Amino acid sequence: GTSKLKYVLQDARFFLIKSNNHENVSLAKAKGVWSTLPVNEKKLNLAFRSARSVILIFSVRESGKFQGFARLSSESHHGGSPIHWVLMLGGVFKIDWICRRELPFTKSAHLTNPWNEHKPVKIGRDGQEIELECGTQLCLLFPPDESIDLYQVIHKM
Repeated sequence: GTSKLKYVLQDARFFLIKSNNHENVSLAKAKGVWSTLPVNEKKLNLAFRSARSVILIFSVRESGKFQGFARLSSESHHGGSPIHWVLMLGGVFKIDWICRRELPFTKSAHLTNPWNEHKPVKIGRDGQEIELECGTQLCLLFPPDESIDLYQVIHKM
């Protein structure tokens, strides 16, 4: 079903995450964590206090796809175990994955982002915010990830 998904996405905020390599997105998927440059870190922290859900939509550059999307479960924090990213970085955000499946850019060509000059939503710097309705429709385009139970995610909202 898509109903619990739509519930999680209600009045969420959305941010485009651009990764230069698959290694980091695979690490994020396995450990449920993300880290970013401080300009994006501050923006994500602000949004985390501002909305019921803050959704990160990941795309590896030159891959022609999105690799999934996740919901912030924490503000950034420092001092934990060091993640061996393939690389100045900010704190670590804890994330809950909502969909770990891919979506090719060819399937999102009809979605434009008003907060990036209405360019196709695939286009944007790392950290680009995606407007509410564009971001919702983008997440609904991903194939269902039947391995995730959103009941757990809903309780954190």
